[PDB]
Amino acid sequence: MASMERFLSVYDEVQAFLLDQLQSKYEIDPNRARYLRIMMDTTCLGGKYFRGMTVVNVAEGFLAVTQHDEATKERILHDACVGGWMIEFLQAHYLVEDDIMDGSVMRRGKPCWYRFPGVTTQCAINDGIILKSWTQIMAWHYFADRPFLKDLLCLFQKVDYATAVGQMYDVTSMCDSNKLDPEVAQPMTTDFAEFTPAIYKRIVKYKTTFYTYLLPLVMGLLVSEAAASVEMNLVERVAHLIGEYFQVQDDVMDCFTPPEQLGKVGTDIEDAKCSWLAVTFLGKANAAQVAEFKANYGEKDPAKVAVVKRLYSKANLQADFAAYEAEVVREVESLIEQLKVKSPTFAESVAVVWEKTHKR
Amino acid sequence: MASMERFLSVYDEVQAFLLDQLQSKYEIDPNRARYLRIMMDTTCLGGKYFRGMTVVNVAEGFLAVTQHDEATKERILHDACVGGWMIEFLQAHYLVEDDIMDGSVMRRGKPCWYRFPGVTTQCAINDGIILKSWTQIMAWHYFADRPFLKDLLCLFQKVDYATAVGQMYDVTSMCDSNKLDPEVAQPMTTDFAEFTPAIYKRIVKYKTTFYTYLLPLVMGLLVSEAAASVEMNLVERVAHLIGEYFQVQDDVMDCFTPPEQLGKVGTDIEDAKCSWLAVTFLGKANAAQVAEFKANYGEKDPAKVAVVKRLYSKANLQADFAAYEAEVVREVESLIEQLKVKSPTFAESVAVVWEKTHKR
Ligand SMILES: CCN1C(=O)CN([C@H]2[C@H](O)[C@@H]3O[C@H]2c2ccccc23)C1=O
Ligand SMILES: CCN1C(=O)CN([C@H]2[C@H](O)[C@@H]3O[C@H]2c2ccccc23)C1=O
Ligand SMILES: [Zn+2]
Ligand SMILES: [Zn+2]
Ligand SMILES: [Zn+2]
Ligand SMILES: [Zn+2]
Repeated sequence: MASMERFLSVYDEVQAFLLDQLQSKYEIDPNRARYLRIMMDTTCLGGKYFRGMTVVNVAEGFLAVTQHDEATKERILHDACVGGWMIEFLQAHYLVEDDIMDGSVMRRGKPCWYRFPGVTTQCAINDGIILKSWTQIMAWHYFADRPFLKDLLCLFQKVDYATAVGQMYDVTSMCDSNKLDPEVAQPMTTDFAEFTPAIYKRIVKYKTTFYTYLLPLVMGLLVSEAAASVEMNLVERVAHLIGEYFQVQDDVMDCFTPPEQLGKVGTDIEDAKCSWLAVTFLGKANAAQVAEFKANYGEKDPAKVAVVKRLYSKANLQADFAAYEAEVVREVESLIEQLKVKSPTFAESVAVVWEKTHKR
Repeated sequence: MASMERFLSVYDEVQAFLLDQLQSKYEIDPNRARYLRIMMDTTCLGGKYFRGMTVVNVAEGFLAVTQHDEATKERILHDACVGGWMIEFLQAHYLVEDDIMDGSVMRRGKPCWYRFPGVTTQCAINDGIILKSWTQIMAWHYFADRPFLKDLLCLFQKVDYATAVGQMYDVTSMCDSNKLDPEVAQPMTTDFAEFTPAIYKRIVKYKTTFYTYLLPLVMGLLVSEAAASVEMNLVERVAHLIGEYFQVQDDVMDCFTPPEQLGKVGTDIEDAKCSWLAVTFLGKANAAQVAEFKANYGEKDPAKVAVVKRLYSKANLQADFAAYEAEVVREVESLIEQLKVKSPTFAESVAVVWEKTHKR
């Protein structure tokens, strides 16, 4: 069976299980089960499934080199699918709540969930809660007797928490740290002293890399009982490297990709986000360019957003990007090498993960 | 050591642990650690700690009748405190997000968290996420090697999920079920056909009773290794009974308790909530009273909210309440009796839980 068709079948199975359980154990009525079915589909489906499919790919890698009964191969693949969906639903929770937090309009060329007419924020916040809750329901049902249960739950728990911490670092990235205070409304930075590479890297490490790269790779290893085939410090390193790269592309696209292809009107400039573009521009700008960026950044006004796009264009950030891209290609190749000392198989899975990131 | 002083000490310990971990493992800076410290304190402290303290009381019950080394008594009490705080922080998550969902203004005579000037909704939604995440961090740190770890996590997971389902039943309680649809903005019911006792009971069972009564009682049993001293079906039954009673009081107070003593301006009428008052009033009203209630319920206008209060006053709902209260007193006493067949100790803890509910 092809990997994707398997993965999607398991979605239907998991859906049926969740909704059936709601009826038998939580007293749900048919109409509210229908609302939750629609919410699930709308929030969990329509993407590329890159994350969930990475768990399946890693597991398939190991299957090709490890002796097992056919029923065990099936169980492993079914576990990798279930695990893949836990990450997809975790993502879905974070996109629902982030979209509400950020006042976002669209996502993937469709309205954000909370904007649907029969949803509203009042229900969407709690729908997002449920999305994450279903990750735990899945795990305890399908993995109840599995040896990896505790390691999987503890890892998932830490990556969820890292993710929420990342969100905090992202939403507070335009404030001055010394001024954070629940009692006082937060001014936007005027010095941009905190728009540095290290500060950027911390935001991206936590807000994206743990759930997008570390978790799929390590879940793949856990459902394969293969964690001893890797040096976990190397899996971490490569994950952060690849994840940082992924985000830099997303940061570049928010500004320069046309909204129809993007799935979104980009607002990082107006939101004063600590993007790769802002940081890289500040890292090469002259005094006059810095003052012009400060006078225009983080304002709704289109004339000022255009001035910021103009400064980025004239600053030749394509050069800085190609240079970054070079160095990442270099570092990721070294780490893949270091990954072959213990698992050719695993190193190859990371190679595929890198190819799918580095192309898109 | 008195129970409360213990409980509060452990808060400080747990806080220190969480924030120290953020610094050593999640790269937090001092200012953001301060913001999270303040968020924690503001959202987790200032209540009566009824929930968390119930875990401690149940554990203390068992300590009085079970032979243990002193260091084991301490470990049990420390575990009951940690477990108590997991429930308090779970509550804190739900109050933060509910207050945002409902557009609430005050809670406990202070502004809701999201209304603080340096918070805003953008951060509060994610602060609420973190609150729940800290429940898992606590459990995996303090209970790592405990035999009850898996049972505790699986129970906590199910009660969290019940709670979110309860929230869904509560926020959708003024809509007609057959009309729920993410695509269509939801009209308020015009028939109030779904304002029944059974429908009420389902909302309260899930939205309140599982986290407020079932979880503290059962956590108490789990940290005591005492789950075999009870018939779990009876613990469930008594929990739902007592929890339903607790909510009926809260429903009555929302309408009739003056806002300074309440901690809150009550808006259940304007919000068209399926309250005990609405359901009990509909269960005894004549045709003209029903039409007057329909013409005024679920509107912001003070004149109409007063008309609804007037209808409730003239309808003599104090009689229905005393009758309900009677029957609950009766049923809870029977269940406590049925609880003594296996644990006098546990039945007594439930007796205390009932006395603290039935008085306030
Ligand atoms: C502790 C014993 N107990 C209950 O009190 C409820 N019950 C089951 C309910 O149908 C649903 O699944 C289980 C569960 C646990 C917590 C919340 C919701 C649920 C159960 O096992
Ligand atoms: C899987 C191996 N691994 C990591 O990649 C990161 N690391 C630790 C980090 O300091 C923090 O605690 C642990 C953890 C797990 C997930 C997210 C965040 C954290 C760790 O053990
Ligand atoms: Zn965001
Ligand atoms: Zn972006
Ligand atoms: Zn509410
Ligand atoms: Zn209330």
